[PDB]
Amino acid sequence: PVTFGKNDVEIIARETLYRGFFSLDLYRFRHRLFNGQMSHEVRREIFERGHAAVLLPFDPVRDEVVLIEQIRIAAYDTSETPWLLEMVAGMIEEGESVEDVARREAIEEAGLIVKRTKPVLSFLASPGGTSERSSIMVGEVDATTASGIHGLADENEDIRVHVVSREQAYQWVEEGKIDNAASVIALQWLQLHHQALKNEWA
Amino acid sequence: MLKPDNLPVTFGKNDVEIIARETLYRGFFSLDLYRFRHRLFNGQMSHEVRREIFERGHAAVLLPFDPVRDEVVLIEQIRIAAYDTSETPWLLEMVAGMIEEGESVEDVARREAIEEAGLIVKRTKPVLSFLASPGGTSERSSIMVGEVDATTASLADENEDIRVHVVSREQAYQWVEEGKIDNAASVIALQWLQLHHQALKNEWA
Ligand SMILES: Nc1ncnc2c1ncn2[C@@H]1O[C@H](COP(=O)(O)OP(=O)(O)OC[C@H]2O[C@@H](O)[C@H](O)[C@@H]2O)[C@@H](O)[C@H]1O
Ligand SMILES: Nc1ncnc2c1ncn2[C@@H]1O[C@H](COP(=O)(O)OP(=O)(O)OC[C@H]2O[C@@H](O)[C@H](O)[C@@H]2O)[C@@H](O)[C@H]1O
Repeated sequence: PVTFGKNDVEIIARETLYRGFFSLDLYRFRHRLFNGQMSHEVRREIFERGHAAVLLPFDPVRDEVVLIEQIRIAAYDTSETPWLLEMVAGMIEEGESVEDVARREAIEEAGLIVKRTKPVLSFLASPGGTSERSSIMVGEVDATTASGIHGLADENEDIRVHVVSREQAYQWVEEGKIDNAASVIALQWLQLHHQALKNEWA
Repeated sequence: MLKPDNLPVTFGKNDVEIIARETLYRGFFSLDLYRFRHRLFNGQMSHEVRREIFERGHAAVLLPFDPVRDEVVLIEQIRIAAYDTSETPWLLEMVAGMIEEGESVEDVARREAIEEAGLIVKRTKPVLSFLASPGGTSERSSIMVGEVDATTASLADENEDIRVHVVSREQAYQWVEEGKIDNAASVIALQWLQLHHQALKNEWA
């Protein structure tokens, strides 16, 4: 498939245009064109924010999924409401493993203790403007135990847990009611492998 | 008065107030800071919360599908941001382009099919619109399936920056499973296609 590699690109320099909580960097490079020749110098504004771990809580016995509801204002301008239905997720820090961030966030966000876990897919959200990569895991859970609303809330992570059938959640994806990349991808994956996973677990 | 719209979540836009958006950095792509308050599930109202959001516009995505030959037309192109976490910055993607003012998702998809892959799309069909990573970017991408004759492979206009690859639907999907195609729009598009190919082929028969 892909011909070219890292030796076919010369990164001239990287510069931080802005550095706050996240970073906005500028990549200046030259690369091979699809005719051999090397291009001129190209500039790219790249959003640097680290990488994420995602966990799809799936109850094989009940054939259910556990969703996380929390506000995401970046969704404001193009959605009817900023509050989205999502998967458990968290940023991967200094040498943490994807599985551990996923399992830890399952406790913090949904109050669930994941049992067996399995790798699904790893994707780049939008490779044209950000370096962010998200790695999905499917974790065996007991929907029956998820937490409820926090009396005293975490204001930068106020979550409401939703438990729904596997089919329901998938239909919402097709209907557009669930439309964040991690959820759409994980839920489509589940829809293509649910019987094999149900047979493997329990 | 008319009844309120239905929501699959607890709160709507009337439950959140945006104090302001200040520009942290300005370029054709910008990084802004949203300052806002919102109702909490416990029934109270939050203190000001601040978020850095990547403003980069929105994209139109086209999945080139030949239902008769059961093939898919991919596009190879360099994505430098994929560099630090990928074996090669050259990815296999879907036809895609930025949506401009007064342009529909379909018009962009159709225009992009021609200049990126030299394809002329016939019937189109909405697939899905998704938020790439809503916690830090506002970017929204709308996908469509474009009926195409895979034999119309092409050189295109941007053949020096983009190379087309015509493959079977099954090979495309197998590459998604193996991690050989891992960019969001392509993964979502191809999984949707693996779930609907028969109905779509019957429809476009
Ligand atoms: N970070 C950037 N900085 C400067 N120029 C850019 C950038 N991103 C794209 N461009 C330039 O513009 C051309 C394409 O611009 P767009 O219209 O934005 O289309 P595309 O780059 O393919 O973005 C669409 C697809 O990639 C994902 O990032 C996004 O989620 C969408 O699925 C490219 O050839 C490239 O040279
Ligand atoms: N835009 C932002 N600006 C400033 N602080 C932020 C922002 N986003 C998150 N934070 C801070 O970091 C914490 C979030 O940590 P994580 O749990 O790691 O982030 P998360 O919200 O889960 O975002 C990762 C998930 O959302 C998508 O953007 C991404 O694809 C991934 O699936 C929050 O408590 C908040 O204080």
